[PDB]
Amino acid sequence: YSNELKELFLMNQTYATLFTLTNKIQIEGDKYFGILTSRQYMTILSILHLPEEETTLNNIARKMGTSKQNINRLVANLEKNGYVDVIPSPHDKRAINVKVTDLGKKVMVTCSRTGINFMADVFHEFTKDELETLWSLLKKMYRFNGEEQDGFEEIDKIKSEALEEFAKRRNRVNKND
Amino acid sequence: DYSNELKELFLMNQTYATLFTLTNKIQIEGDKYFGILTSRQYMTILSILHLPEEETTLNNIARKMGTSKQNINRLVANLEKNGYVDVIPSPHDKRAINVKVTDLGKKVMVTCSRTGINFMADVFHEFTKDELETLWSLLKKMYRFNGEEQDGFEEDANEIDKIKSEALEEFAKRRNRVNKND
Ligand code: NA
Repeated sequence: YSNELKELFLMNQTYATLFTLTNKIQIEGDKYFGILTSRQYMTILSILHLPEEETTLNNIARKMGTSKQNINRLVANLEKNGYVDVIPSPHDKRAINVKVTDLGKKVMVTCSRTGINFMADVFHEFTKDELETLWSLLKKMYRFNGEEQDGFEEIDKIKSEALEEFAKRRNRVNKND
Repeated sequence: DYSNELKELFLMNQTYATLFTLTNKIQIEGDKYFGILTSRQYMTILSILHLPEEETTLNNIARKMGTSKQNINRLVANLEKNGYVDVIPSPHDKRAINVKVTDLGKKVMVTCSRTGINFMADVFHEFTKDELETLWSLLKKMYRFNGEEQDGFEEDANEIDKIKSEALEEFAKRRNRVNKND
């Protein structure tokens, strides 16, 4: 059974590493963002990526890979902080729609800029090839049970100083003293 | 002009997005498999069992889990209320604690570990050993982006009785998808 033991060990270690990595990346992302948590940020972004009419708890839950119950708690938190407004859905009386407010959008402009520095730092050791490989393997793991990911104008909004700072942080161009 | 930078940023955004939503799904799915613990509870108890008894401080457990002291304090308080751990003073520092897994905590972990093996088979059934080595390696690389490397569970490597042999047989059959038969 040595082949089986070695496969199991490798699976255990890959799982444990996924879990502790996401813990670390969550904590680190919260420090970068500063004014939102990573979970708040990703929930607002998920809402911005849906059509207003389709911003239901179920659709938001599917986009985030999580349960309706978790999105319900997150959305109530966003509403009490004044980041979203929650109205009844016009298609279904049991469902909701979520609109991002002016405050929400303001905080997202600030967090997106910081987000660009965070991506630069997190992936500075990766080639483009290795990122594509990582992304591909994470998508394969997603569909282990038969159900596939629902992933994520926008280009024109990124200003040239952000991309300049991104290039410098990613490439470690600076000759350190 | 910044087309290359935009491309790289987009790809990093998608990888991060996919990582986040994947671990959300794996957590919910792991909760369903284990049944009598959540995944977080399970991994916290396992982190405690990989540390020496005297070095089961909040800080050391946090470091093993890749999270904060405050998050471990809440997890450990939830485990204590459930009867899975006892919390006692650290003998080496008056401020610090130690955490001991109770007999009820050990029994629940034996049940969850067995289920754990079937979960691993299912989650990774499409992966070759080589893909797993590649994924693991790339996850370790991302971990150390800030200069701090992972403090992992790799000391698991360094007696197969009948019960273990049956668990390993079920593992191989699940992994190789001998059902979808009819
Ligand atoms: Na974004």
